[PDB]
Amino acid sequence: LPLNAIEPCVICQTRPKNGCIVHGKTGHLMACFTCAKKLKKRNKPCPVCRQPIQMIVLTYFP
Amino acid sequence: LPLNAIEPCVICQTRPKNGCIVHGKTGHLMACFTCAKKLKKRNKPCPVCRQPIQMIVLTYFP
Ligand SMILES: [Cl-]
Ligand SMILES: [Cl-]
Ligand SMILES: [Cl-]
Ligand SMILES: [Zn+2]
Ligand SMILES: [Zn+2]
Ligand SMILES: [Zn+2]
Ligand SMILES: [Zn+2]
Repeated sequence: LPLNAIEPCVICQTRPKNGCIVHGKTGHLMACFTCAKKLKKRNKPCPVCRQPIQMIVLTYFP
Repeated sequence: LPLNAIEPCVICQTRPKNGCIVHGKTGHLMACFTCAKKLKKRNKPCPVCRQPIQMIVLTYFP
């Protein structure tokens, strides 16, 4: 089970990990929506795998 | 912060929550990839919001 999912965004260290960086059928979830959207807007790659960012998904945990 | 992110798949109660159900620019992450992919294969809606499932994203937590 992913025990690190409850830690804050690794970029701003303030908001929760709710900005999923999607590339193909995988995603890296380590940033908040705010931070992740700035990377997409700036045409930056995924911070952990450097693949292109297809979209940011605002991720809820029901 | 999403303290329920580290609980198991609400469907199979055995695998981790790594199957993000994506609809538009939002996602609900409460199931594993295995369970979520069965819903997408059967064209079932999102279990919590009933929107159509565009894709399942295999979600990693770096
Ligand atoms: Cl945010
Ligand atoms: Cl986007
Ligand atoms: Cl899919
Ligand atoms: Zn952030
Ligand atoms: Zn990535
Ligand atoms: Zn499951
Ligand atoms: Zn949903």
